[PDB]
Amino acid sequence: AQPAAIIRIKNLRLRTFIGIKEEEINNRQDIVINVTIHYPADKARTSEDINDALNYRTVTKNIIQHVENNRFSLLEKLTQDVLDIAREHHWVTYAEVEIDKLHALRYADSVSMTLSWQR
Amino acid sequence: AQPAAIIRIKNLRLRTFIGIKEEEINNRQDIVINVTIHYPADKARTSEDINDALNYRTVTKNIIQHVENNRFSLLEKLTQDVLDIAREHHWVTYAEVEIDKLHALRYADSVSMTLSWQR
Amino acid sequence: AQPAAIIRIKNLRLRTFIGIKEEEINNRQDIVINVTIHYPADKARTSEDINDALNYRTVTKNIIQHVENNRFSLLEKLTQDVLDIAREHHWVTYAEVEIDKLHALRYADSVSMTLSWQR
Amino acid sequence: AQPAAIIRIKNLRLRTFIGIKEEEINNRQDIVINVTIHYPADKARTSEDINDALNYRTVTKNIIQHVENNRFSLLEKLTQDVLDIAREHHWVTYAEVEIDKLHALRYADSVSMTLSWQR
Amino acid sequence: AQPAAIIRIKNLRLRTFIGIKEEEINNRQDIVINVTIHYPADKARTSEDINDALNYRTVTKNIIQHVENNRFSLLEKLTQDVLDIAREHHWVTYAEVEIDKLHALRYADSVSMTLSWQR
Amino acid sequence: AQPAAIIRIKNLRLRTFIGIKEEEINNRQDIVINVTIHYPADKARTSEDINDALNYRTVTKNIIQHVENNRFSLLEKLTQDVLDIAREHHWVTYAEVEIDKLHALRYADSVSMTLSWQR
Amino acid sequence: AQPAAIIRIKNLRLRTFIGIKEEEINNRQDIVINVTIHYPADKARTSEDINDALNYRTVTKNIIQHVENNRFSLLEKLTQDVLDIAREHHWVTYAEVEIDKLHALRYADSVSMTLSWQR
Amino acid sequence: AQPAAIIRIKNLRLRTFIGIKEEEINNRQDIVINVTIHYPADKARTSEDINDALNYRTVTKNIIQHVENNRFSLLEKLTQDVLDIAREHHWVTYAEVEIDKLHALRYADSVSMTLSWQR
Repeated sequence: AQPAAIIRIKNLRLRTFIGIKEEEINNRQDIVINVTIHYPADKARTSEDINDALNYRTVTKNIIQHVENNRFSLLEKLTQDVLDIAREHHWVTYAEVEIDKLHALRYADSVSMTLSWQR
Repeated sequence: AQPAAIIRIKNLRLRTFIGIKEEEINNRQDIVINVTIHYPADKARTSEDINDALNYRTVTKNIIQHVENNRFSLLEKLTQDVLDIAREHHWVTYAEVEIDKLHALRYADSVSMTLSWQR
Repeated sequence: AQPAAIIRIKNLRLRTFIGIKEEEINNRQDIVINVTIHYPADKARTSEDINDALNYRTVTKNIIQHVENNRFSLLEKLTQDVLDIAREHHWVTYAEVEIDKLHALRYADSVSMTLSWQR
Repeated sequence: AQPAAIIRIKNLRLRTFIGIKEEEINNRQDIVINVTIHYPADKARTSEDINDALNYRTVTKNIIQHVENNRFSLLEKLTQDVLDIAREHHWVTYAEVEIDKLHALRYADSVSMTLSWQR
Repeated sequence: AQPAAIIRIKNLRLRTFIGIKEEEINNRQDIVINVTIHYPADKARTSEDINDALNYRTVTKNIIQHVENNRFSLLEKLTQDVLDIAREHHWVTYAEVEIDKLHALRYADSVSMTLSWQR
Repeated sequence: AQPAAIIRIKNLRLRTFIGIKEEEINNRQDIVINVTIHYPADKARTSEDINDALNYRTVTKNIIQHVENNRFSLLEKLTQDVLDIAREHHWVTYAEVEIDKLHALRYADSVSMTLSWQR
Repeated sequence: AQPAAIIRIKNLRLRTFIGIKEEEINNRQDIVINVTIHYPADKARTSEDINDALNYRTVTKNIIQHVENNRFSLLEKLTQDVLDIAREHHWVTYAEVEIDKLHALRYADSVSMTLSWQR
Repeated sequence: AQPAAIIRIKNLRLRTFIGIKEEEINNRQDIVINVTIHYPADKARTSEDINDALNYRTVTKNIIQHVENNRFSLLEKLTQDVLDIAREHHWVTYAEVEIDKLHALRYADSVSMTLSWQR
């Protein structure tokens, strides 16, 4: 086998302040967050036996909480904060986070920033 | 040449019980399964030539039957169960299974669990 | 640089006979073809400075003509044939062909078969 | 960590002249561009401190300006032109560009050309 | 003003037996139900004060119950059974029900039946 | 009761020759057919039960056969031919037919022609 | 001419509290609002002439402010409040408001409430 | 019968300047035009004998030429202009024009203006 269980939180849609421009700081913007988390496949089947358990519900709760109650200057800062929150649990082997800033550029669907973490 | 034929079963849509919370155990939930199976490309051209053939139809029938006729505690148990069903045939070189649990997280399209197997 | 120009022929939608069952042989089924072709990046810019260039229009023409005017017993035979048609040209470094047999399994969007070739 | 911040400019939809055939040169055709850019993750969190930063807004600006105000003979020339525009900034580690020529083939959604650069 | 509150139950996705042919009676098929119910606008602003109220939840519960736990020979019968269930509440002025039998015709996304009731 | 049962044949996708221009006559084009047919609601609960049943399956079979096995000079002619075929059954009260000529105009999704019949 | 200009505000996506159940009151839900406003077509052109013009921007502003900054007991109250906000201006001849409470019924895409006003 | 042929030009996607604000006048915006035209059904079948015929290709050609080569202050003006170009031909019984101004309001897919003409 390939001992890596992958958890995907697809299209978490939130709104928050990103940017320094008058408008950007005055109105919330639409962003789409996608999180990919890797962790040992054996501990996965163990999810119910032990309570250290990685809870995607908690990861999401935290991300939502942190994003909605803050103002951000750069996409980079935001993407990092969420990455840190995703790889917080000690089972996390690898974690990746992509954030789409919807309609940030005119004539394009979005621009996204993706950051990852190893070990 | 890269001697691996890949079969994908795209968006098998089913309903079953997943969870322990009253609601979860009382109501079936929507899940979407995706199966990726790899096997020797040479034997692929021999699929009406050899009876010990890999039948994606059977694989599907089994999965459906197993999933619709049970109650599961965690996505992990369910995903593994299916992975085992996918990689049951002796030609299976590699097998992957991703299961989306639709609208499990509020404000998110879904959360999915992917597991795989080698050799 | 990474000297490999990738050409993608997206969702070539065709109808043809696939199967041995009475219905399958009596009615054309929908299939979606997706072809990925690689070839040297340098020759790409010089595709118009000679007279034997890779023509995605011809490849497509041949695939259509070959797929619509025939009957196929198995997905694998059909996929291989197309892959052959794809890598026919002497510039092709690599070629991949995925063919979706739409609504082949009930409750599933489709099932596809992928095959590739190197060197 | 995996020191690479990825920036994606998704579906930049533009119209321009591609081809030599009368119709091609008399009427603009629809294209969809997708740009993927990689650069050092550490500098990413330093996008305000270090003022000569990588600006996706500028990259897009140049691409649009360059594409909407020119005529192209081959998809390859155009794709390359954009690729160069993308990897123009000195932080660019890797860059990939895919360009879809919408409805270039009949019976197919589109045909795309993808080109990338390293180091 | 125009004293009619319109409640719409959008895409209620269910599976059941529809048909007489061996296959149709052996495998449940996918159907999508849409329900439109009109009722006095003035009474609408009172469903929190009174308990003789129109509960879209009860309507749904009954439809699901009735459709999943039964077998149907004709779309018309099924559509009528549902129409009666929807207009059962004494507040209902108008009621319309459409039922799509997904992929019932080959080469057509679906075929639907719509029936309505007045007074 | 508003005694009018409505049958909708949704998105019947076919290919056939439309036009007089060389290309139009040399290559089949994609068209999307939508048929709406009205007939008595009372007789509707009767097809298994009562006689000369309106078989949406026979109507479609006839449309497909006639469309695919011919060449048409104008959309209008084609839409009429289908309309006639659709209102051929003696129970038909009303019949409507919209035909999309996919990507007929550049820059637009499609152009359609709608024709209907009464009594 | 048919002297009625129609302004549509399509898919205004907002989140607010709707319901009385513990979960509905503790967590905001996703609703999609659609507004249809009619007014004399002649006055519409005199818009770059007069000052008391109908401003869809202001209407939206008010709808957003009112919806996000409050809690609602029933869909009916929310829809009415919005309807009133929509027909506030003296040019409005007819006003219609549909509100989708996304995934309010399990197994259904949404449930909506539409209300309208005349004169 | 119901002697009214309906021609729909679906989603004509164009870019042009709309508004008075610095940004709006400096950058073209995305608009989607939808045109609906009615004309006598009898004349429709004779749209191949005569040549003073209603040509949807000309209508579209005219629409585009006028839209792309001008600047508009108000949606109302733009929509009227298009409505006029569509009902220009003497066969036109009724004409309708809906214009979506994509992402005009923040938090909404768009805002559209519809205008129609009779006789």
